[PDB]
Amino acid sequence: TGREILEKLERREFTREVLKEALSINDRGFNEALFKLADEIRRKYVGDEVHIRAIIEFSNVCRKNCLYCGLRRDNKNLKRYRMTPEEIVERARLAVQFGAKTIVLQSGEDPYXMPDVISDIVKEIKKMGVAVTLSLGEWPREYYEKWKEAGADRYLLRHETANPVLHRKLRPDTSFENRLNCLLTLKELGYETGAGSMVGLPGQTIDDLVDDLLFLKEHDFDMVGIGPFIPHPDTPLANEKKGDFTLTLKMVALTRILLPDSNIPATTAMGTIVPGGREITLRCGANVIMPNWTPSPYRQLYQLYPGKISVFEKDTASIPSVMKMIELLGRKPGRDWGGRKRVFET
Ligand SMILES: C[C@H](CCC(=O)NCCC[N+](C)(C)CCCS(=O)(=O)[O-])[C@H]1CC[C@H]2[C@@H]3[C@H](O)C[C@@H]4C[C@H](O)CC[C@]4(C)[C@H]3C[C@H](O)[C@]12C
Ligand SMILES: C[C@H](CCC(=O)NCCC[N+](C)(C)CCCS(=O)(=O)[O-])[C@H]1CC[C@H]2[C@@H]3[C@H](O)C[C@@H]4C[C@H](O)CC[C@]4(C)[C@H]3C[C@H](O)[C@]12C
Ligand SMILES: C[S@@+](CC[C@H](N)C(=O)[O-])C[C@H]1O[C@@H](n2cnc3c(N)ncnc32)[C@H](O)[C@@H]1O
Ligand SMILES: C[C@@]1(C(=O)O)N[C@H](C(=O)O)C[Se]1
Ligand code: SF4
Ligand SMILES: [Cl-]
Repeated sequence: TGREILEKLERREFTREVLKEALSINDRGFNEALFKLADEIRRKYVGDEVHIRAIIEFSNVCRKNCLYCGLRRDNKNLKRYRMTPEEIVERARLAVQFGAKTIVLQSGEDPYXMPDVISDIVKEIKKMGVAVTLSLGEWPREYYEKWKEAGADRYLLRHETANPVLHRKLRPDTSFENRLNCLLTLKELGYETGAGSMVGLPGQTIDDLVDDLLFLKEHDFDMVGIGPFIPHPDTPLANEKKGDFTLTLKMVALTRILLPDSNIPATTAMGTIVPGGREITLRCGANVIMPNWTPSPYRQLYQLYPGKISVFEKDTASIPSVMKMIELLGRKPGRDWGGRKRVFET
């Protein structure tokens, strides 16, 4: 019964069978109660502040060929771009002027920058007195070490799927073992480390989603980014089904229940598949939002998936828009860098 599963989640009996049953029950009453539980856990543990991370997608060049991603190297039907270091630093400064207290630098796996141009950019942004998060993919230990010495605070490296077989099929340049090794290296180097997965990948099962949740709980990640798979027409997965919004929202809710003190974004992908999806997600366990701060004319070229929101407006609209969102949700903007604030428990 749904009531017994909720009771077990409330008492922290996080077994495989409790998680499977939570993800398998489709009853509206149960789902609503689950979302209420996650919302309440979020409020009790991380409060009403919603942390704003301004994202600059500074290059859409990529050396990898992931089957799901519109930036894959085999996609010839995409104009490739690279922002200059000066452009990236000055765009970061504009975000800080607008009130961002974290800058996220995200790109394809673009060799050009690596490692020294990134280090130089990071040092300049750090002078502005904000947190810096990198989301650049898989690189050698030495690059991660350089970037930590340069001052980077956090690294986002979604694990994508914790099924090694599926991982290798979808990401044929690499492996789950490599992805995990990168995540473990990032943790050892002292980064606040983010992981997370897509929901609704072709071939992915409910038991695979359970394994994503257990993986996340095992490693105690500081941040967890979850969204639906969204098929991209210039990829091998073009004709596959999009991930289900409700199922993905349940994964976000369970992540908060499992990791009550973690930082969990309401991802752009959630707002792409359903109008108002980020707002829903902020009320079902999430406590972070990542407004797009990539300048025109580049923003519209960072086409990981189609239909991405925030492209038709002026490039400075997103930070004000999320501040309005936070207010209409009855929430508060973050007052500090929004680093993880651990609550040690039993
Ligand atoms: C806004 C809509 C519809 C509410 C509604 O329209 N209900 C009838 C009127 C009720 N009023 C009290 C305003 C008047 C009553 C007198 S009246 O004479 O109208 O009947 C309600 C219906 C179900 C609600 C969600 C679920 O909980 C799950 C979840 C829990 C989290 O924690 C917060 C997020 C989330 C997604 C919820 C958000 C929101 O809250 C929802 C969509
Ligand atoms: C960038 C320009 C020119 C002046 C400038 O370069 N200003 C640097 C401010 C740096 N900080 C954000 C760190 C100040 C924090 C002050 S605070 O007292 O909020 O802690 C300034 C002038 C007016 C400022 C907007 C308005 O105000 C309204 C609103 C308030 C929100 O809040 C943040 C968003 C928004 C849209 C503001 C953004 C930005 O800022 C604006 C455009
Ligand atoms: C575009 S990559 C950029 C950073 C770095 N290259 C990496 O892969 O970690 C950022 C994330 O986009 C997500 N993503 C890629 N293609 C997607 C798609 N078709 N649907 C939804 N999310 C997608 C993946 O989960 C990936 O971790
Ligand atoms: C920034 C990011 C995240 O969760 O950290 N969200 C992105 C999105 O949903 O478009 C894909 Se990676
Ligand atoms: S998911 Fe990251 S590594 Fe894979 S193709 Fe897209 S940008 Fe490149
Ligand atoms: Cl961050």
